Amino acid sequence: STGSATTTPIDSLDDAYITPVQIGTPAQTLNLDFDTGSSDLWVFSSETTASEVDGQTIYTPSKSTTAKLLSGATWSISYGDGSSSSGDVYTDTVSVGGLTVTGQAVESAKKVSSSFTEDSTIDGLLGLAFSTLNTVSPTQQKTFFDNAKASLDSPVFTADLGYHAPGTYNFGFIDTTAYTGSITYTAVSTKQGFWEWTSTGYAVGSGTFKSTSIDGIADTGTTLLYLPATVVSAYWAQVSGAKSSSSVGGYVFPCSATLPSFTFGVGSARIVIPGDYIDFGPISTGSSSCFGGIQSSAGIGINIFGDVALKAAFVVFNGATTPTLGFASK
Ligand SMILES: C#CCN(C)Cc1nc([C@]2(O)CN[C@@H](c3nc(-c4ccc(F)cc4)no3)C2)cs1
Repeated sequence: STGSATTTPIDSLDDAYITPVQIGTPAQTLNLDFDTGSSDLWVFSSETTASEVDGQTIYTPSKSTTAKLLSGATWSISYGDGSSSSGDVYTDTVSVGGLTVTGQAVESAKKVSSSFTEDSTIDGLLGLAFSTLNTVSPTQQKTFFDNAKASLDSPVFTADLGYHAPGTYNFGFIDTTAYTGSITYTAVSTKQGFWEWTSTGYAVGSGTFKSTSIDGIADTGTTLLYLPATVVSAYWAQVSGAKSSSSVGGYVFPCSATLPSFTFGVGSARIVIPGDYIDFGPISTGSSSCFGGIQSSAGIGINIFGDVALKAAFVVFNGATTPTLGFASK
């Protein structure tokens, strides 16, 4: 089997991407944030505290003939930005782009933190990291991809995120028309439960390439590119007036600037992030200070190849027995 679904930016900044997902019978379509950095599929639901729901579409398990309470199971998760959610668990039929998993754990939110309430366009998350990170207790649950894997034509999914434009998540096949050149595959460590890999270095603009190992994760659920302070400083040093602002919480730059590109290494291959992808616009409406799309990972504890990096590439998440990540230009 295979599946193919379009993913769409939630706003003009590409802050996140949402993908329609069918849950239950008859189908209830919710727009979920596919997150290769976590492993819970959770949804706003008829159980979510009413004061914490503001415009989201909710899953109502009592209206699904295929829903079953996963008796006694609870879940509770926090994300890198400090957001969080928790609740109980149903199993139900879940379909993404024509690919169906029966008996998928659908984690129903009883509580969500303010950032989720405020994002009226995000009806929940669909985790695509390794199932070892799933938070369901006392019986840990598998991700949608893990459940689908044995039925897929190939044990892979691909992320083809757009820049201020829709893109595609495919399951079970590699669309050879979606990229240019070759896909360079690189080894993955699952030791932390992430799609963790080692980039071979970087370049700023038209500069020479610096060969240096950068361990990090491929995370579709993170907006920005978080890299070591040394790398980030070398990038922003090329932008007149750019500075790290403690009040803003990261690097800002004059909105009058044209940003240089940023290249990252994948083995002997290179992915070039255009400068425009690094511009997240005014820090507040009307401001002439713009927020940078490359930020320091210092204090996160991990480098994160988030959407800023991933949307410059066609990315293969190969979940074979020895997992790998593939990157191609596009
Ligand atoms: C700090 C620290 C140490 N480590 C836990 C950092 C990491 N953190 C992650 C993720 O939690 C998993 N992916 C990303 C994600 N964030 C969201 C999200 C958050 C709030 C919203 F309102 C909407 C979406 N969705 O996915 C971050 C991986 S490593």
